[PDB]
Amino acid sequence: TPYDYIIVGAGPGGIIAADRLSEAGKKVLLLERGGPSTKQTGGTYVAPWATSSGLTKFDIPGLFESLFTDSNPFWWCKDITVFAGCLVGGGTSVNGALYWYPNDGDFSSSVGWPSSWTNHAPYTSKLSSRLPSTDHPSTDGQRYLEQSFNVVSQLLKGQGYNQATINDNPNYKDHVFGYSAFDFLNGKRAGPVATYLQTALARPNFTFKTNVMVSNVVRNGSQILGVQTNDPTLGPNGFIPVTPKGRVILSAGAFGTSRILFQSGIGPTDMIQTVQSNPTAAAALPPQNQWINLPVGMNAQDNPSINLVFTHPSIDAYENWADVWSNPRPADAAQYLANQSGVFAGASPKLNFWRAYSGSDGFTRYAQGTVRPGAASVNSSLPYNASQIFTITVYLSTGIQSRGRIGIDAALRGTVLTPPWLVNPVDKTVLLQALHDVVSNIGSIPGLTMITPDVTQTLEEYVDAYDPATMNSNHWVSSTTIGSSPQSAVVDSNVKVFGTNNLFIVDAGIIPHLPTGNPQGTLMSAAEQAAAKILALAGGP
Ligand SMILES: Cc1cc2c(nc3c(=O)[nH]c(=O)nc-3n2C[C@H](O)[C@H](O)[C@H](O)COP(=O)(O)OP(=O)(O)OC[C@H]2O[C@@H](n3cnc4c(N)ncnc43)[C@H](O)[C@@H]2O)c(O)c1C
Ligand SMILES: O=C1N[C@H](CO)[C@@H](O[C@@H]2O[C@H](CO)[C@@H](O)[C@H](O)[C@H]2O)[C@H](O)[C@H]1O
Ligand SMILES: *[C@@H]1O[C@H](CO)[C@@H](O)[C@H](O)[C@H]1NC(C)=O
Ligand SMILES: *[C@@H]1O[C@H](CO)[C@@H](O)[C@H](O)[C@H]1NC(C)=O
Ligand SMILES: *[C@@H]1O[C@H](CO)[C@@H](O)[C@H](O)[C@H]1NC(C)=O
Repeated sequence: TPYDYIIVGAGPGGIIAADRLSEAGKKVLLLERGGPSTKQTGGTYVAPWATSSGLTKFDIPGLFESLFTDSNPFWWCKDITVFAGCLVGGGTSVNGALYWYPNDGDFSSSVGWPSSWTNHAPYTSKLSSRLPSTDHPSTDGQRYLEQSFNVVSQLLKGQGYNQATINDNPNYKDHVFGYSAFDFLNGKRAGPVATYLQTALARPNFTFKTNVMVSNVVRNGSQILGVQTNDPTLGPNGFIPVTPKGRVILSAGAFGTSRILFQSGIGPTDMIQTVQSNPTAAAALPPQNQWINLPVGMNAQDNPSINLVFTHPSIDAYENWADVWSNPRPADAAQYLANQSGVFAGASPKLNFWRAYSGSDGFTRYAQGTVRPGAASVNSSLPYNASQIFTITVYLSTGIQSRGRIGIDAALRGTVLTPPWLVNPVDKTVLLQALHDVVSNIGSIPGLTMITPDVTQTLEEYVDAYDPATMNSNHWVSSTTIGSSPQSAVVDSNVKVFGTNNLFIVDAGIIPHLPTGNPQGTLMSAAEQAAAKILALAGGP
């Protein structure tokens, strides 16, 4: 059975592409290597307390932190060394869900977008019609567990910040703070799974298959003939063809897509040779003379981040989220079960803030804070009251110059070959300035104490002793960046892979630089735009 589009990976990129292309009347197959996530996808991983609702760990926002503390987390991709979601929805089924509409600079030709992409408004608007921002996700309109917001707002107001409803004016971020915004609906996780996927699934020309892994595309030189999967019931020895004018879209995530390309003889020679080292994978490669040399996995960017941990007597650390699955506070559980209001209708973040920093190298960089009750890690030589802890996670985003590298190892695992954090010295300088500014007026808030790093350790000492791996912000972008030439990019303005007739990419890898805030809003706007460019590209099905 041939398809006009075969879309690999049911993450945000893939699902949006699948919806839009299927909406246009094209015969579309979406493939996903993992299984069900939320209730409506057939998921059954439900907390004891939540049983009657059928709402799973992925459905309930307040269960977010428990995605990291489960004894048996089947949702993480098992062959990637850093967090990636491998289930229906990808990262959007397991993420914090912080949702910021992209601003103009996020789509600027100055950060590497082609000119033809800079007018993101029509696409961003269109995104907002499917996934409206909310900073009060509880179905009663009220906000809950806000003590950390209240504390840090006072800190920030002393630093000259102003509060805003963040998504009302995306272009205005400097010295702004506000309640955390999410793409939730009816007090539950929503995202593309609850929207774009549902309108797709209603169409006779859309087919969705889960538990199917794509190893590689099959190609005759520049012409992609289809995909190779591990499911022999879908075609000869698992091969699924495209129609004659058909196209393959890769949306398997920064590590997923890069791996599929390497396994298809597309990417840096060192990576393809790594594939060739596995005799089985070697047999599926094109001959070496047809290998396409592109910077796949190069230019990898992720936010540097540093966690700062504090106590304040007004804080409610919510048992450090340790009990939300097996033994939640009865009133909170009851309230959520009844109508999906209360604590459980939001994830852990409560406050977000941003600040612009001039760069000695000419690049203006943005710092971002994400404030939540509780803390993953505490290193204090002094006693502290664990019921009073909260975290300020400080990131750099817009403007940073650091780049790393992702790829595969000899076992064909997606891995960080070169850590992308603080490669550029001016990025580190600005990060330390950003940290110093956050805590500059800590003494002006009575009872506010920084417990990691404690009083014995300076911010400079802390950053230098910090495990780089722990700086991972799960915001991988640019590993198959959009651009103008195969000398520095992997896809062109129509998100087509250089050197191919009909291979495309719609996932975070195409984004040329981190956006100002957490990236899923930027990605989803980009996916809308990508789908339009693909439909408008002549010679398609
Ligand atoms: C991992 C993670 C990510 C977070 C998180 N938090 C936020 C947040 O709060 N807000 C935000 O903006 N971004 C957040 N991010 C980032 C955001 O979720 C990601 O940037 C975003 O989901 C990336 O979308 P992509 O389309 O590039 O890729 P995904 O990994 O989401 O999806 C790929 C999918 O394809 C699949 N797939 C992969 N390889 C495949 C193969 N070979 N065959 C078939 N399917 C495959 C997957 O199983 C998966 O479903 C976070 O808490 C975690 C733990
Ligand atoms: O965009 C994001 N948003 C979410 C929400 O801010 C972050 O969640 C954090 O993710 C960390 C893991 O990366 C956890 O250890 C930590 O407890 C958790 O709060 C996540 O790291 C980040 O990628
Ligand atoms: C590759 O495709 C070209 C052009 O369609 C064709 O001439 C050739 O026979 C194909 N090669 C193989 C091995 O099928
Ligand atoms: C810990 O902090 C909480 C909230 O401030 C307070 O209720 C509790 O009594 C504190 N415990 C101790 C040891 O004082
Ligand atoms: C943990 O804190 C101690 C002081 O309490 C400090 O000397 C040590 O370096 C810290 N560890 C790290 C890795 O930052």
